[PDB]
Amino acid sequence: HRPVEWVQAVVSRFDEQLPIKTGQQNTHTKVSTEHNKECLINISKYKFSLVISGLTTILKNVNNMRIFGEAAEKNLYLSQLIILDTLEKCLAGQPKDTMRLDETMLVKQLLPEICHFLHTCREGNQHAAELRNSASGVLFSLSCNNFNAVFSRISTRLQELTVCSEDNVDVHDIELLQYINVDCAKLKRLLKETAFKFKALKKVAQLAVINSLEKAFWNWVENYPDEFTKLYQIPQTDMAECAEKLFDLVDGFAESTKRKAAVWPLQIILLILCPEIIQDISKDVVDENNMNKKLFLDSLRKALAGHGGSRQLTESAAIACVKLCKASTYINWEDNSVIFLLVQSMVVDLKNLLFNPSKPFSRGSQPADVDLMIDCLVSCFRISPHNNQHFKICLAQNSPSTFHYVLVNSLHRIITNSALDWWPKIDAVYCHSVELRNMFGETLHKAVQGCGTDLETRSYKYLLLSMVKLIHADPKLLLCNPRKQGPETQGSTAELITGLVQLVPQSHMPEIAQEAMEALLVLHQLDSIDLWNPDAPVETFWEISSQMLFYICKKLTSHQMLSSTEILKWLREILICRNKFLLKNKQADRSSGTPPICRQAQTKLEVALYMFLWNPDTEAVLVAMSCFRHLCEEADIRCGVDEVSVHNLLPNYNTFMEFASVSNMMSTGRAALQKRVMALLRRIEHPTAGNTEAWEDTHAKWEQATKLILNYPTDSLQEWINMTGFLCALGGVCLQADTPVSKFMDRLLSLMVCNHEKVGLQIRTNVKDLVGLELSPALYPMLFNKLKNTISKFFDSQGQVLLTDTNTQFVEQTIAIMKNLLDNHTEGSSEHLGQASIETMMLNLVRYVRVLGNMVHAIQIKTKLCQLVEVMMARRDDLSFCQEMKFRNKMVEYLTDWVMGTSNQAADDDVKCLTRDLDQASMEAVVSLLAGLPLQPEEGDGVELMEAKSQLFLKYFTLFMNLLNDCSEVEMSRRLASLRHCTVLAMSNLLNANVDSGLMHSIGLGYHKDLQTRATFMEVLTKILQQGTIRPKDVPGTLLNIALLNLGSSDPSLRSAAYNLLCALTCTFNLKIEGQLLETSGLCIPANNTLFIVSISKTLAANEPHLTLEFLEECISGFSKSSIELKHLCLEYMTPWL
Amino acid sequence: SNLVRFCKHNDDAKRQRVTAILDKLITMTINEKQMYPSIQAKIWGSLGQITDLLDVVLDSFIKTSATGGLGSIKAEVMADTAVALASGNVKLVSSKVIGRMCKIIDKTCLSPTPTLEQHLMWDDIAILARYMLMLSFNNSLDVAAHLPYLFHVVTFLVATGPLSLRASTHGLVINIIHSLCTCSQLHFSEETKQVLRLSLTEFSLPKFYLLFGISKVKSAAVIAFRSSYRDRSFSPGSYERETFALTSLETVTEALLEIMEACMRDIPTCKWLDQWTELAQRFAFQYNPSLQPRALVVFGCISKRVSHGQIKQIIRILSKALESCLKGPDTYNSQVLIEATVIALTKLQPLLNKDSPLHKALFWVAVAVLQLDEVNLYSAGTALLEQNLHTLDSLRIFNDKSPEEVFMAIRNPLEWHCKQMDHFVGLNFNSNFNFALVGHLLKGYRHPSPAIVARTVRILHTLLTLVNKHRNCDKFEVNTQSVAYLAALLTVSEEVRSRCSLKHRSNVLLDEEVLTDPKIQALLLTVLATLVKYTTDEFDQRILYEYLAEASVVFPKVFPVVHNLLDSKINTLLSLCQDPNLLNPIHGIVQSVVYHEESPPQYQTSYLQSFGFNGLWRFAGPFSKQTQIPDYAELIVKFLDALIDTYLPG
Repeated sequence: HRPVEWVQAVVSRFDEQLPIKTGQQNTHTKVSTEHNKECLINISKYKFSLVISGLTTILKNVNNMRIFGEAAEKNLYLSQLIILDTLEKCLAGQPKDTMRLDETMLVKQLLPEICHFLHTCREGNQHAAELRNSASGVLFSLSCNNFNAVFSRISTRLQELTVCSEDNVDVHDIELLQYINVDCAKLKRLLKETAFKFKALKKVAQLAVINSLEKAFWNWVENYPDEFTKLYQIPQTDMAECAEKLFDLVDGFAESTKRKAAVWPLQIILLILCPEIIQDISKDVVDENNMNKKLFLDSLRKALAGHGGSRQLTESAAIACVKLCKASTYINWEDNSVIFLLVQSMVVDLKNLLFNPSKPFSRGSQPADVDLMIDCLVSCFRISPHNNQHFKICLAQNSPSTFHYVLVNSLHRIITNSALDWWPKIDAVYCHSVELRNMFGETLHKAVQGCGTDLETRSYKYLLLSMVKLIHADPKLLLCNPRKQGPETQGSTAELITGLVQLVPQSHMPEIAQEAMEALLVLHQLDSIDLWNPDAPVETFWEISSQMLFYICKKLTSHQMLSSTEILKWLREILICRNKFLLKNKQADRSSGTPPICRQAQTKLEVALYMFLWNPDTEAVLVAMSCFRHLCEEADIRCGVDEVSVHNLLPNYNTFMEFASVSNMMSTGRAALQKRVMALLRRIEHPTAGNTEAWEDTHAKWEQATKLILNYPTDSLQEWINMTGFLCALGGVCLQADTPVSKFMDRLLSLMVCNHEKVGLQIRTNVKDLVGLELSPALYPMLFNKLKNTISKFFDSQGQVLLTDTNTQFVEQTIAIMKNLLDNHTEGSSEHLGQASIETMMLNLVRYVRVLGNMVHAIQIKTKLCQLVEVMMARRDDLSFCQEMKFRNKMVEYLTDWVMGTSNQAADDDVKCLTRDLDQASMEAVVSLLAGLPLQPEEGDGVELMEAKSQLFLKYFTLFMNLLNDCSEVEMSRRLASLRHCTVLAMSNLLNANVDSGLMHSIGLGYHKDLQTRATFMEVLTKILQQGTIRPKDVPGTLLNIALLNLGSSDPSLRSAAYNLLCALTCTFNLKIEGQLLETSGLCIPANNTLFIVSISKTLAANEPHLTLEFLEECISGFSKSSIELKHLCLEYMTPWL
Repeated sequence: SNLVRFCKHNDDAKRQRVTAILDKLITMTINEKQMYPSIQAKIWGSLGQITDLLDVVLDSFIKTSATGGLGSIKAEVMADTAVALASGNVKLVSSKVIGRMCKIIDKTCLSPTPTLEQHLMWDDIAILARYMLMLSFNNSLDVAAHLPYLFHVVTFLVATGPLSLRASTHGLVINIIHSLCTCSQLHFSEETKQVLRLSLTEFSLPKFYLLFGISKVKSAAVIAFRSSYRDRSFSPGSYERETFALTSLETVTEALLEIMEACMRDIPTCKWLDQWTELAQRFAFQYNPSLQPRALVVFGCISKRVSHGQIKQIIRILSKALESCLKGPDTYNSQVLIEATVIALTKLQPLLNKDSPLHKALFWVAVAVLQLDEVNLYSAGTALLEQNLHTLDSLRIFNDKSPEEVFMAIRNPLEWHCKQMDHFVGLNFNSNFNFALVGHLLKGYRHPSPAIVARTVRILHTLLTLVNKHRNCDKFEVNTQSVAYLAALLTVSEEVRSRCSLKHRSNVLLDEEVLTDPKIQALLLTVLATLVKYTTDEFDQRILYEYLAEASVVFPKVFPVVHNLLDSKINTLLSLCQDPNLLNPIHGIVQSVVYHEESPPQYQTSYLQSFGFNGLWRFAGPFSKQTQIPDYAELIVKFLDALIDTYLPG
């Protein structure tokens, strides 16, 4: 129930992926839509009827579909091609069930749609050629079983034509005989049926049956060779009788010379079928039985010898005789019948007609019928293979080119199509190898010269292509009788390879270049390696094979070619195919040699496998990466032990393995892929000849490409980016005054300020992007020194800034480079940040921005520089500082000047609301700078150091306080909330480092007016007390009043912070109270906290008197500042002290 | 300072006069804001040192606050004033504000309500809680004597009320612990005090803010207190109120129990834990739909001894809870009295006698609860099951017998009621024990919480290691008994996948030498078909289809019972899938089906209904959004009733 409905899905998905049907991009790289086909083919074996019927309707629907346009036609052509190919595989795949009860589908559903293509179908000169070729194979497979169905249709058409007397030209039904599979018994039926009805047919019908019946003979002979032999082995009267009756009818039909020309090819086939009539023809002739036959046979020879003055018959006699010669080959000749004798009579005459160099036999438009000559020569070879005498005629150099063209193609069929075993084989021709090679050399010499008469030149290219395909089919044919290397001259196997190699990078003759690749790839199989030099097969291979690599690799690097991505896919397999010969060679005998060429050619392979990583084509880069395994796996074979050599012969062995994994990833745009390549390119630790010359060679290309982009007043640019990214990530290898690496930087820095109207903007956007996020961590110490020196000359003598519009563009870029550079944490960077001193550059950077002025533009620079100084204080442990503290003070000096509040209201422009952000940004810089910083005053004037600091501390304290008062909400809520929070955190860090010099100035924060700010100063003060265990140990009484005053507050988060301060005091100073106190966070302390305070104060006063004087002095001072309600409290706990 | 005599003036109606004077004094305090620090020290500080007068003074505080309301100023101020009153006699105001709370809660039984907040007496409870918050600081709630009665109320209030009342309960706990660390009446060794201080820090972590229900609150103190509490009354809003989960209450309830026991180690012959238990045991077994569920989750979490007579009551509160659900239209009300009865049993079994029948008959309560199809009831059912196996091991009951033998032997006396349930649930326990006990454990994979998924995987391993150990078969052998638990563990346990590998890539699952029974191989295919019908994951669908292709060939005859289960999802995959890894095995399935066609189907799709398991694929569906009792719960009530009658006669 369900499974039938499961198949429908497999069928239904088939329709929706036919190009004419909307593609919808469901191919999924064609892997998903191709898998469905295989299922459809497999299912057909058990549900043959269902699948086939489904397929016909898909074909019928496509036929009755009208579409216009160049896209439209191409889609439907490719659409119908897939259906037919699939449909044939189902028929062939199906086991020989031989169920002949498929009549229902064949008669109506299937035959009419297959028959449609077999018509001329002149819509496409190239398309219809394939459809007939593909469709015919379907009809042949179908005819195997259901012969009666096809055969019945033909019988009807004959009867219709027979009775009717108005001649019609719709003979296409008749012409199906050319394709239906035929057997001996079936063939008899065709002859008998046509014999009865032949006489009454019209003229046109008679010709079609004759031609089609003629081609029917060859299908039987090829497909059933054995049955043909038995025909002559044992007599069969029935076969002879039917042919004889048909023979006479055809002869009666043909009277004119034009008619005789048409029918002669067939008549010989019929005569061949009746053997004994030939014998009698040789001897005395019967009155009528063998009278008509003998007249015809001798009439043939006259024209074959040129005696008659009729050209048309001369051409026809040629065709007829050739078929007789071809048919003879199948007869074993053990019978030695007259067939062999009859051919011998005509062979000598035939050759002089077809193989006379003086006179070229020209059947028609072509200068000579090239196909016909191939049939003759191939057949004659099989009859008399021992010493052919016309092989030499063609093989001779003086003979015309077409004779050469016929010779190789003739040798091409011998190798590829030899069904019968007892025939001779190609081995007999090996003796002529020496002459074959010379022909290759001369044709190669003249073919290349022409590219760099009209048809003579074109002739050579066709001959050259055929020669290359020959080496592809069989390489031993041309390698026999090797010359062996002369003392002063190269060998013969070498000269062959050098000729084949120089065709690969041509691109003048793309078809040949593709073929020479396959030819050179077959001479590398383990079988064919031996033949190069049988004396020593493991010494000439590396001498030549390696020397081929050196030639091809040097070509790829030199310049870009259209087919570069295709030579690379071939070059991968050469590497696969020369590892195996090294693997097996080493196993049998290590002894494997490494002459200088093996080194001088191993380098150039690497110098070309780097330079393909920055190639724009995604496929080229992916393939290049996978070619690194085959460079690695060769290392193991030469030396198995890892440590001894695998990291000594190939120093960067470990990273190369990483290239492989990344290649095995889903495809993504060139930008995403370049990120992964540049990561791996950055881990090449060890200098090598391959690295240090892939860097220099691609630098010279980079330098010249730049001039073209700039000087000339998108694909051109994208390459410029890729060469730059590559040439930065891989800088470290070539490292180690004037040098190629240093000149890269200078030119690189002279492009951050590149003012070019045409494309200037895109250059700067990318040089900033790369030098920051992609430079190699081995070049920081050199980037900083050059970046510093460029700046230092912005200041004239006596330290006066020289504003210039470009100088302002350079500083804005040096900030974005530095920020990205520092912000990113990567492997190995840390060790290198240390070498250089970044201080002197940072100090000079602010002064220039300090003098820039005020405007919407210059303010945003001030913002970003402040964010850089924040990031430079998260990496302070990594960096190197000559004088850390003396440098952090000046920055605080230079940054406080920019924090100016309420300047956007006086400016009266909301456009300058940014100034709020500059104050927000400046403080975050000053928090980070101050965290842990002792104060140190510049010794420009002579004052006591201790006094000097206290003056300094008050300078910043008042500054923060003033900015704090403005931020009060009563005097944007988020802005003020954050800025106020920062301004207290900035103040806390200032006090912690400098308790000794700044505690006195700071006590006034205890009674500040902002409740949220009083809690923080108390937490800071709790922290300071515990770290230890006016100095903080000399004012126990001054703090104790702050704790007790703020315990009665009205802010629930200011009571708890005050409870904790009280706890620190008793432990730190051993104050004795009644109960116990335990520091904590999260307590909910009640508001009516009055009798608690009075109880602590009463106790301390009783048995802690020495605090009295300093306690009361503060309590009175705290009375005035507090409010009315808190004033009543201060009375309550003050009295116990009096 | 002289009202002592008048307060008990022979009830001559002069007593009515003093209360008027106090009510007048209360009004000065509300209005004279500026003189507040000085009224407290003089009027209330000193008036609160007269023992005989404390009872009447306190009473007026509550009455004045009552009229204002929970957020009213009059009630807000009287909460603060009690701090000064209580400083004179901590031992007397504490044991009189606590004693009123414990009684208001005890009167909610009379007119039970779906929740406290809808009760009439709610407003009385809310204000009395603000008194407890304020008195807790500095040990003015005498913990050294009232710790039992403070935890008892904390557990009945956690995560109830407006967000102001929820930050108050958190603060109250932080103050009871702090008072312990800084109390002199108790003498805690230096070992104990380290335990307390870690507890003090833990409770302030973002973990416990979530348990109390005040996540998204930066600090609790701020929300608990309001600055302008004298000028204006509180203005509650955002009535949207989070829910509470009885699993949260255990995590808190055991955090407190850890604290208390540390103290009892030092305090000799302490009675704290025996007093707290008595308070819980009184609300646990008394009908009050607002307090009963919480008083069961607490009764079991702290109790140290349980008897048969107690267990019968717990299991008969579960029988009446089910009956109400189907009778009435109010469901959620009584679907939390069930989840609480199950959570108690998970804790009280490990205390039962070593030789009691119920140690084994609590495997059918766990099973009969998974059959109710609710995410919470399912989650609680496994936790009772998982520990039922763990407990029986430590009692060494699976030594010479197999799971099927133990649990199916005790079910025999009450087989008649059990038989009918199996008919409707569509699984059978007489036919095949180990396949009906995995139908219930395949729904676990559909639970929203990723923590109940891993608990059902552990319950599979622990069952697997017990069936094989009965046969001494290395814990990964494949047999008729131990094949169900390996199909379930196939897609989650790597050691199962490697040690049981598909033949057409040790021993290979699907062996036809041992799995030579038509029935035992019809079931094993429904388990594999089911696991993919609802699964949605590439890694799972890959592994499960490769085992179904190989099943198509090795078991040609019985495979047609797996079409409708595979029918729909494959049909969709064929049309639209674009994965070579996942599209290969599906093709292998289609080809095998057509090949082995051309024969009259020997086994139809309804082959499983014949011998019981017609519901196996249905019981593993997703949990229904339309939460309702499956309505064959009328039989679970009779089963539970017979279980009690047979094993707890009286």
